[PDB]
This record gives sequence, C-alpha cells and structure tokens, in this order.
Amino acid sequence: AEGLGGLERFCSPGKGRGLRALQPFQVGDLLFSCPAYAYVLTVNERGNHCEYCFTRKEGLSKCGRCKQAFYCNVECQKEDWPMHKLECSPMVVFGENWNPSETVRLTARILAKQKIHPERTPSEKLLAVKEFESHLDKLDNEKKDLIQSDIAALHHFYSKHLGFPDNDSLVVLFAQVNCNGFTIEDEELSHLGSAIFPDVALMNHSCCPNVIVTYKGTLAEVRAVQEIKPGEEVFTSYIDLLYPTEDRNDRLRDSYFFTCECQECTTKDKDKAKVEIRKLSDPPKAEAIRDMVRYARNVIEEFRRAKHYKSPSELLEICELSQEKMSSVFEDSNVYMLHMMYQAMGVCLYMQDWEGALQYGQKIIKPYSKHYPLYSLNVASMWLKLGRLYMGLEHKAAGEKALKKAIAIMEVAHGKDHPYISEIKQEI
Ligand SMILES: O=C1COc2c(cccc2[C@@H](O)CNCCN(C(=O)CCNCCc2ccc(Cl)c(Cl)c2)C2CCCCC2)N1
Ligand SMILES: C[S@@+](CC[C@H](N)C(=O)[O-])C[C@H]1O[C@@H](n2cnc3c(N)ncnc32)[C@H](O)[C@@H]1O
Ligand SMILES: [Zn+2]
Ligand SMILES: [Zn+2]
Ligand SMILES: [Zn+2]
Repeated sequence: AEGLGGLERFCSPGKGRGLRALQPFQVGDLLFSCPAYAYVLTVNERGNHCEYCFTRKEGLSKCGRCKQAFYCNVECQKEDWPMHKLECSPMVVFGENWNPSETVRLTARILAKQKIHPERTPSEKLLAVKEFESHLDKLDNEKKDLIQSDIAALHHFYSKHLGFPDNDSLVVLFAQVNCNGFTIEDEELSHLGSAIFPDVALMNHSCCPNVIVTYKGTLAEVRAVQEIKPGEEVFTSYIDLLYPTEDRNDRLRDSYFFTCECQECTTKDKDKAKVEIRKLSDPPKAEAIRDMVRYARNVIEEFRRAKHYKSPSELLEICELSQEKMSSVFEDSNVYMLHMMYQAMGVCLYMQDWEGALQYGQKIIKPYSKHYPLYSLNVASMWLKLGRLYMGLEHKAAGEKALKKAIAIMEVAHGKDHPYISEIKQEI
C-alpha cells in the first residue's frame, strides 16, 4: 500500500485526532504527498517565484494590469486567475494602501475554493477543512481582537467577488487557519508563502518527530526521519527545536493550546546546553541570569515585529547591541545568542556583505548541529548557506564539503530525487 493507503485516521488519547502507520517506514521513505487545498505566495517573493506553481525562475511573465504577479507562462497565469482576480484590481486601486496580512490573503483563497470546488478535494483524503479544529472554547480576547482585525481586513480588500458568511463562522474559519495552517519554505528555509494541507494537518506534535514536511512547489511531502513501525503514531514538529522546554511549551500553549509531554519535554535533557552560562571567576547572581533570559526572550519577540517595518541598518544594530549585552553572561553556544547571530547573518545577506554573513555562519553551525536533532532542516539550510557563501567567495574546497553535508541531510528529508538536491549537485 502507498500514499494514504498505508496510513489511517485514529483517535489519539489526549491529542484528539491523529495519523498512524499500517506498514513499516524506514529513514528517508515517502509516507504520503499532499497537494495544497489553498495557497498564497508572500509579497517579498514576487518576481523570483511563480504565483501558481512556486517554481523559482529568472524572468517570469508579469501580469499586465497590476504588474505584481509573475508566472511561468500563459497556462500558469490563466490557471491562477480565479485566485488572482481577488487581488489584481484592488492592488491598482489601493496601491500603497493595499496591505492585507497573509492570513487574510489565504482565508480568501479558502472561501474561493469552497465556492469553486465545494466537493471533497485530493487534499482532504483523511481530514477535511470543514472538520478542522478551531479551539473556539479556548479562544481569549487577545486572539479574538486579532481575528476581528483580520475579518475587517477581509471585508475591506476581498468583498468585491467573495460572499462572506456570518461573523461567528469567520471567527471559526480564521481560528482553523491559525491552528492547521502551514508556511511553505525553500531549501534555505526562507519564507515563500502560506498554505492549507488538510491530510498533513492530521499529524500531531512531538519534540522527537518521526517525520518531516518538505515542499515540491505547492505539494507537501512527508518523509520519515526515524524508524516507524505499524501501529506507531506519526508525529511532526510544529516549532523550532533549538529553544528549551519552557520556550517550546509557551509557544505550543499560545499557538495550539497544549503542553507537550514527549521524551525531550519530560527529561529536559538538552535545556542545560541550550541556556549555557560562561565559566566566570566573578559570576552574576541566579536572579541576574534569570533577568538576561527574560531580556533575550523579549529581544527575540521585539525583533520579530520590528523585522516587518524597521530598516536593515536599524535591525543589524539591535542584533549587535543584544549580542554585546548577552555575551557578558551567555556563551557563544547559547541558543539566545545563536538567534541574534542567525538574524545578523540574515541582515548581512540582504546587505550583500558575504564576509560578514560567513563570519556568523561559521560560529552558528557547530552549536546548531549539537542542539538540533538528526536530519534537521535548520542544520541542512545552515550548511547550504555556508557552502553557497564559500563557493561565491571562491573558497571552493570549503563549499564542496558544506554542500555535501547539506545533501546528506536533504537526501532523507527531501528525497534523493528532489529538484533542490539536483541544483546543489550542479553547484559542486
Ligand atoms: O497542522 C499543522 C500546522 O502547524 C504546523 C504543523 C506541522 C509543521 C509545522 C507547523 C507550524 O510550524 C506552521 N506554522 C504556520 C504559521 N502560522 C502560525 O503560526 C499561526 C499561529 N498563530 C500564532 C498564534 C495564534 C494562534 C491561534 C490564533 Cl486563533 C491566533 Cl489569532 C494566533 C500561520 C499559518 C496560516 C497563515 C498565518 C501564519 N501542523
Ligand atoms: C493541527 S491540529 C492536529 C490534528 C488534531 N489533533 C485533530 O483533531 O485533527 C493540532 C492540535 O492537536 C492537538 N495536539 C497536537 N499535538 C499534541 C500533543 N503532543 N499533545 C496534545 N495535544 C496535541 C492540539 O489540540 C493542537 O491544537
Ligand atoms: Zn508556473
Ligand atoms: Zn494582476
Ligand atoms: Zn516536547
């Protein structure tokens, strides 16, 4: 049996619904593939990727009216039109004032797909969009205010062609988009867009995941990173595994209303190395260390919101200033130091400072390999960033070693026949 035939929908105790294997799955094996029910490309990736198939290309056929949407050919342009029509005219009319969030952009595509294709889609083999968990009973004022702001934005930019249901039905739908929604990312883990994969959304969370979700354009591919036996539950990671048990569970309680009780969460085995303190002769107080963790956590959240409006020169300054204050107590291997080093590397890449970005990457990779589990995409993308930075700076010996190390992880996660692997092999 293959695809969703060798797997089944079942009730996981204390987790609601879940997916379990009916056949053995080895490391690297493709469990199932799921096409996108609805998908949307991020504004910052326009001109680099096709709006319909997400294929990265140089020189795409741009839209005549708006000149914002880019396509492979007339076929990609015509096929994306039922979804693009909701944005083409408003982009010309509103101009700089056209600013709907990616959540609003995607929810509009779901409402359009629910109209065009009301019957069951190939994306809904085991779980349907109408059957999705919303956590309406658990929703607080903070979330309801954000959902209401999104509903108001949906009415402001998409009410020309889309007939909306009652406010309470939209509250449930937006909550379902947050609970079951995915973000399509490339080989370098750069944000490409947002999508809905109902069959993939059936899998529960674990900090020790047995599977990984990679993308082949708009198609999500689920591959094993651990040995799965028949009857075993299929688990994926909903969050970045670099952070300790506290930081991990605070995000899971805030975004998905649950507390993870897996092996890494129970034992808290990696927490010590993650929040590593320097070996000082005159160390700060236990309360002073707690203050720096609080500062670092607030600096990460402030950078998250500042990223979308502040200039790269300002963003690089917060990365540098935070690192200097944290470096007085925290080690270079510390996860809070690594985040600001990663963000500074990202800023350096936008500013096209290759030597600057390489300096950070060389300090990030060794603690990254230690903190992250085996076959992690964050480690794979870091080797991929280093390799491409070494190759570009004519250090072809160091590049070849890093790109091969990225391939070694990606052959299990993306599969040996993935187009990304073929590109990296051609770069060598
Ligand atoms: O089925 C899944 C999906 O989750 C997975 C699964 C597997 C692997 C990885 C991930 C995740 O990493 C994917 N994350 C995607 C990003 N995403 C969010 O984080 C939304 C949460 N909002 C944060 C707080 C918040 C919670 C609830 C409410 Cl109601 C409100 Cl208002 C706010 C959005 C998606 C839709 C477009 C906007 C972004 N398995
Ligand atoms: C995207 S849905 C996963 C499918 C869901 N279990 C269903 O009913 O179809 C995520 C929700 O599943 C639950 N969940 C996932 N992993 C869990 C875990 N390890 N422990 C407890 N609940 C979990 C939470 O309620 C979370 O909001
Ligand atoms: Zn295309
Ligand atoms: Zn257009
Ligand atoms: Zn856990």
